[PDB]
Amino acid sequence: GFGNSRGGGAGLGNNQGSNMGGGMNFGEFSIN
Amino acid sequence: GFGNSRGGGAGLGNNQGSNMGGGMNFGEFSIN
Amino acid sequence: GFGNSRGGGAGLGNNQGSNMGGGMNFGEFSIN
Amino acid sequence: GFGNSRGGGAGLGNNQGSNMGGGMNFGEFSIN
Amino acid sequence: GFGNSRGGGAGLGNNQGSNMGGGMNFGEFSIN
Amino acid sequence: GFGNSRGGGAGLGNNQGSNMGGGMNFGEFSIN
Amino acid sequence: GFGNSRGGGAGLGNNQGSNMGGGMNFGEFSIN
Amino acid sequence: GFGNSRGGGAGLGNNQGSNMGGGMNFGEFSIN
Amino acid sequence: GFGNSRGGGAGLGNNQGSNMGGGMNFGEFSIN
Amino acid sequence: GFGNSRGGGAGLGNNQGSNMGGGMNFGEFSIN
Amino acid sequence: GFGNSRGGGAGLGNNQGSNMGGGMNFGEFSIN
Amino acid sequence: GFGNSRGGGAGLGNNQGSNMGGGMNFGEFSIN
Amino acid sequence: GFGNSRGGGAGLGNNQGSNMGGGMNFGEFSIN
Amino acid sequence: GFGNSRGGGAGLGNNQGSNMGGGMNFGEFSIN
Amino acid sequence: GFGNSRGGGAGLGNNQGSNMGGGMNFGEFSIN
Amino acid sequence: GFGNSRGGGAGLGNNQGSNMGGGMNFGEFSIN
Amino acid sequence: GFGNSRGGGAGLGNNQGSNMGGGMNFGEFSIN
Amino acid sequence: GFGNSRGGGAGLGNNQGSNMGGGMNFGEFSIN
Amino acid sequence: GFGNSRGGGAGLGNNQGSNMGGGMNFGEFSIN
Amino acid sequence: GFGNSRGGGAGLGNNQGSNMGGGMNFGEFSIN
Repeated sequence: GFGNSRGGGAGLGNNQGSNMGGGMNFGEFSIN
Repeated sequence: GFGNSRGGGAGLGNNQGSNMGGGMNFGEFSIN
Repeated sequence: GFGNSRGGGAGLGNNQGSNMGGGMNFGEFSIN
Repeated sequence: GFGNSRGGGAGLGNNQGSNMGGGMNFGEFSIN
Repeated sequence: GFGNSRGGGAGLGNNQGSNMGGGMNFGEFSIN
Repeated sequence: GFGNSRGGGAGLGNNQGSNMGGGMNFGEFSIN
Repeated sequence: GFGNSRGGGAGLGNNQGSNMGGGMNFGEFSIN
Repeated sequence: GFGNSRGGGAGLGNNQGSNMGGGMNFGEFSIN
Repeated sequence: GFGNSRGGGAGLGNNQGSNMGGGMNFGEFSIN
Repeated sequence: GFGNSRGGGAGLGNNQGSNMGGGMNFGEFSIN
Repeated sequence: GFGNSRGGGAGLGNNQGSNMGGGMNFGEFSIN
Repeated sequence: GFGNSRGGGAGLGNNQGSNMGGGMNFGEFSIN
Repeated sequence: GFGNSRGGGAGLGNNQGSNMGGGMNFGEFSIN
Repeated sequence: GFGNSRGGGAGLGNNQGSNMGGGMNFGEFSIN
Repeated sequence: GFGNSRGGGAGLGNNQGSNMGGGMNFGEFSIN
Repeated sequence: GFGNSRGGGAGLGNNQGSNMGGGMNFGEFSIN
Repeated sequence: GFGNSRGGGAGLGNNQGSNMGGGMNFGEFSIN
Repeated sequence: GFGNSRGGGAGLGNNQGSNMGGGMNFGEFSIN
Repeated sequence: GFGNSRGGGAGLGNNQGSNMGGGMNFGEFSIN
Repeated sequence: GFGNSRGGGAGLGNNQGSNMGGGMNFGEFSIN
């Protein structure tokens, strides 16, 4: 490939005043 | 490929004043 | 390909004052 | 291809004051 | 192809003051 | 199943400002 | 299952400002 | 299962400012 | 399981400013 | 399991400024 | 008000393979 | 107000393979 | 107010393979 | 206020393979 | 205020393989 | 002006794969 | 001005894979 | 000005894989 | 100015893999 | 100025793998 791009992963820009969790999978999970 | 783009992954721009979770899968899950 | 684009993944621009979760799959799930 | 585009994935622009979840699949699910 | 476009995926512009979920499939589901 | 979805449990944003008197049973259950 | 989702437990943002009197049973349970 | 998700337990942001009287049983349980 | 997720226990941000009277049982439990 | 996640115990940020009267049982437990 | 909703702002769900700009106002512009 | 919601701001869910800019106002502009 | 929500700001969920800028205002601009 | 939320600021979830800048204002600009 | 939240600032979740800068203001700029 | 916007300079994504021969003058300029 | 925006200079992603022959003048300039 | 923005100079990601022949003048300049 | 921004100089990620022949003048300059 | 920003000089990550022939003048300069 020359200059192409493939999106992946997980991202959260701004998280203000919140409860995040309680059984959460945030990210990239890969099995081969 | 020359300059093309393929979307993937997961992203959240702004999360303000919220509860996020309780059994949540946020991201990219791949199996081969 | 030269400059083409293929949409994928999942994205949420703005999430303000909400409950998001409770058994949610947010992202890209691929199996080969 | 030269400059063409193929839509895919899932996106939500603005989500304000809501409950989103409770058994929800939001994204791209592909199996080959 | 030269400059053509094929629509796909799923998108929601603005969602304000709502309950979205409870057994919902929002996105692109493909099997080959 | 592969990627389906099913709502369950208590719902989303129910009983909003609903003055009860009592005795109610709300959700997904079984009474013997 | 692979990547499906199911809501369960208590819901999302229920009973918002709901004046009760008592006795209620809320969620996913079983009473004997 | 591989990567699915299921809500459970108490919910998300429930009973917001809900004046109770008593006796309620909230969540995912069983009473004998 | 591989990478799934399940909510459980007490929830997220529940009972926000909720004047109780007493007697409530909240979470994921069992009463005999 | 490999890399999954499960919420448990008391929750996240519950009972925020909630005037109780007493008697409540909160979390993940069992009463005999 | 009790539970009502007023729509506003601007949101774009999915934008794939496009040129957006060149003198564009995208959002909410308010003067008092 | 009790539980109502007012939409505002600007959000873009997914932007893949594009040029965005060149004299663009994306957001909320308020003057009092 | 009790539990209401007002949308504002600017957020972009996913931006993959793009040029963003060249005279761009992305955010919240307020003058009093 | 009791539990309400006001959106603001600027956030970008995922930015992959891009040029961002060249005269860009990304954030919150306030004058009083 | 009791438990409310006001969004502000600027945040970028994931930035991979990019050029960011060349005359960029990323953050919060306030004058009183 | 307060918050308006005007496109200028070279455009967005022009001349995509356009075989020229020469001599062209492209943008916002003036030739004497 | 307060918070406006104007594109200028060379554009965004122009001339993508455009075989030239020569002589072109591209951008925002003036030739005497 | 207060917080405005203006693109300038060479652009963003221009001439991607563009076979030239020579002689071009690219950017924001003036030739006498 | 207070907090504005202006692109200038050479751009961002230009000429990616662009086979030249020679003679080009790139950036923000002036030739006499 | 107070806190503004201006790009200048050579750019960011330009000419990536660009086979030249010679003679080019790159950056922010002036030739007499």
